[PDB]
Amino acid sequence: GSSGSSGSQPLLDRSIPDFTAFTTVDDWLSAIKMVQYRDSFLTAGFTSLQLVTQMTSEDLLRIGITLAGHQKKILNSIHSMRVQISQSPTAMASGPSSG
Repeated sequence: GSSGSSGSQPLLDRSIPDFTAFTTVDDWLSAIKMVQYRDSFLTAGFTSLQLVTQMTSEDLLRIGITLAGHQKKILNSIHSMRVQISQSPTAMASGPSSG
């Protein structure tokens, strides 16, 4: 038939959510519509976002999350999380002996 016409390309997200408005996995996931994986992280051992901030796409496939379309959202959040919360700056630096 003659339906399904779009006169515009897929733009990006200009509006950014509040990364500094979380506290727990159940809450965080619920803020990204990914609450469905609230048990995947819980049982996996990741009860605090502080532990998820140091995770990766691999960890998602380890707990069960194997949806490329879903991981795109999680990682997109985790990356911004570690940056905002959890102060984990560079470690391996400076001279071999200083103090």
